Amino acid sequence: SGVEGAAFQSRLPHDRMTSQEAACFPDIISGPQQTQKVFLFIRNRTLQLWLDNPKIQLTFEATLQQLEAPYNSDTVLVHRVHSYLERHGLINFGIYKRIKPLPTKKTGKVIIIGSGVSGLAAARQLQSFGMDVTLLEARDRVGGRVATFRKGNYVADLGAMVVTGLGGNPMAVVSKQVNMELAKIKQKCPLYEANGQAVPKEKDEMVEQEFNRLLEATSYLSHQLDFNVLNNKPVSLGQALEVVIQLQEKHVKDEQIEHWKKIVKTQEELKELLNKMVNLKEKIKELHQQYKEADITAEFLVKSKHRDLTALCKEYDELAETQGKLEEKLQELEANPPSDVYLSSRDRQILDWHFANLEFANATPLSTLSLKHWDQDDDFEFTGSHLTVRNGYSCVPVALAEGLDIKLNTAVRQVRYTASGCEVIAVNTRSTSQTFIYKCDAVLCTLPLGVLKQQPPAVQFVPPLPEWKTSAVQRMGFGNLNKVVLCFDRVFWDPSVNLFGHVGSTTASRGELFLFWNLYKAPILLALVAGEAAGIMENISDDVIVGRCLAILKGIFGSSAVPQPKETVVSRWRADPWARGSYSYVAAGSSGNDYDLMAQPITPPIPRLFFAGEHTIRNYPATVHGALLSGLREAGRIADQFLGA
Ligand SMILES: [C]C1=C([C])[C]=C2C(=[C]1)N([C][C]([O])[C]([O])[C]([O])[C]OP([O])(=O)OP([O])(=O)O[C][C]1O[C](N3[C]=NC4=C3N=[C]N=C4[N])[C]([O])[C]1[O])C1=NC(=O)[N]C(=O)C1=N2[C]([C][C]=O)C1=C(O[C]C2=C(F)N=[C][C]=[C]2)C(F)=[C]C(F)=[C]1
Repeated sequence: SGVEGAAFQSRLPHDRMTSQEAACFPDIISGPQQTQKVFLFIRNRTLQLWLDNPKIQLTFEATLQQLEAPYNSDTVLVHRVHSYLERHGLINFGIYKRIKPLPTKKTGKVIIIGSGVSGLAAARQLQSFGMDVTLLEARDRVGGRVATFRKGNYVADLGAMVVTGLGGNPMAVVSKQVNMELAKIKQKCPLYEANGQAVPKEKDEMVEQEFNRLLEATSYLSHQLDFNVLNNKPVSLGQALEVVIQLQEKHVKDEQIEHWKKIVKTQEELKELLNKMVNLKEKIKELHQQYKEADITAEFLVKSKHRDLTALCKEYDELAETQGKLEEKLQELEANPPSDVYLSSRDRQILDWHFANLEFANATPLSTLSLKHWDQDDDFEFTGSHLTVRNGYSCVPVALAEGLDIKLNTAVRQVRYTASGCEVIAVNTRSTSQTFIYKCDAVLCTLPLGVLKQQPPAVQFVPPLPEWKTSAVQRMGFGNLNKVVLCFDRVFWDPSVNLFGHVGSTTASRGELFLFWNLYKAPILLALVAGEAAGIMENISDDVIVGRCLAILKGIFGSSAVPQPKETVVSRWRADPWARGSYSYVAAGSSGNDYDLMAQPITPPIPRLFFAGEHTIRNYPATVHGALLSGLREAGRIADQFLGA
């Protein structure tokens, strides 16, 4: 439905109030049910008005004007709802034409550290709320972990690049505002072994289904059997995976043993039976000779000896009858061995490709993920197909930058906060002699977790952060993932597939150049470096890593089909001092609760230091939309503090 759709698109239950809304509207929850239903219609319809046309600001007046009777009659309640939705960034977020021009007098000075998606989102909110906002950004560009390369006709994203489903996704609004060219991804993904041979369909499917089985089993171990702590250590996903593979191998070796035991027993029965038939032939040779050695006692001796001979012959025919039903049991046993091994060497390499794919998705070796909690955010996935940004994801943060006071090449080195306000100190990256001191009422830190983890610290906090916050920083995972961009003058791959796989030869190197994407109009290929390989590969020069790409591609399509690339680019997210990795993951011994701790502001009294970024939002970590939502959350929190809730 339409207004139900608006609630769903806002990640809200269309038919009940959230706890957050109960807090802000306690008179509604305690009042009659009828008024609660009126509240919900006001909320849903306001969201619908905004979502149907997010390119312009939705004002209170226009909300009142577009409500049908009787709802356009309860003006006070309508205003209460509009104000709440706006303050929480559920309407009038992103980039839109203002109806009310910006207030000329500001209220409060906010420094935003970082011009990534979270910092930009907060800046636009706070600027809309009438505050003085300045962004300090260490790079020479906006977007942070959204990073688009452009050269000639080539466009390619080195950081984020996928919009997951639009249903419920706030990026669906931003897409409409910015004109992102999104394109659905085709799901077919052929695999090629390290020799360039295609993985046959049956092997592709067999190994994939086993991957699904093993993984569901780790989840059963974790959430049914509570196998989460061992020898005082938290179990990792990698650890659980090794255990379930060990049990399959044990099972194969057992059925093999059971089968050899059946073989041996049948051989032993045949050995004995043949020995027994031997002795019955010997007995018949003896009677057949005493049958030729032969009166009334003789006429009766032949009758009796024929009776004896043909009875031993009937004994012998019944034993050769058992002899046949046994050596046919033997024949069919020798023809149906169970599997010699659980995974053939090739099967194992392909399976390591699926593990690598998972290390891509989580940006970290499987041996680091918390078994119990690595996918705690699964329940919040958006609906609809995933898409890629054909015109480059930088289109989003560049649009978010319009009108913001952004000082680029301004690297924060120290953050001071007291009960009287804050000071941020920064240097010019083109001249680290030049120093700047920014006083403000509040600091919003969107520094990546990797930068916060840096020892010795890149940015120093004064006073130092509390233990409950720093140990949360320490506990959380911060992964890595890299891309190689290959620009050619001709397309030699299958244009109708967006993905294809290179199966690495070893477990340790399973993440090396394992997945290739063709996602664009122009002849571009991205090859991913995941897992253990990601950090190690940063130490390889560009030309050499491209060469290894080219060798893989020449193996698959033929050496003469692969020309020299016209342009190449290589990400090194771990070595990037403004990233120090790609995005958080739930490390073994952490949990969603650490993401909640990260969002918590510090108070030295009133809060001064605030936190946003993908690492602060429990239900949507490690994503652009989660960063965005986190910026919206902190903008609401800061405005509630400094302008009143
Ligand atoms: C890195 C990365 C990559 C490579 C990729 C990706 C990613 C990443 N992701 C994530 C995102 O990006 C995040 O979440 C965001 O970004 C967040 O944000 P924030 O928070 O805001 O942060 P930043 O940006 O960084 O910002 C901050 C700032 O700050 C600054 N600084 C520093 N230092 C300093 C400063 N300033 C001053 N001072 C000082 N000292 C910096 O510089 C900055 O600026 C993502 N996401 C999403 O959503 N999407 C996507 O797409 C992504 N990605 C990925 C990963 C995983 O796997 C993903 C995916 O995949 C896709 C693909 C690719 F990528 N490639 C190829 C193919 C495909 C998917 F699918 C999904 C997802 F979810 C993810």
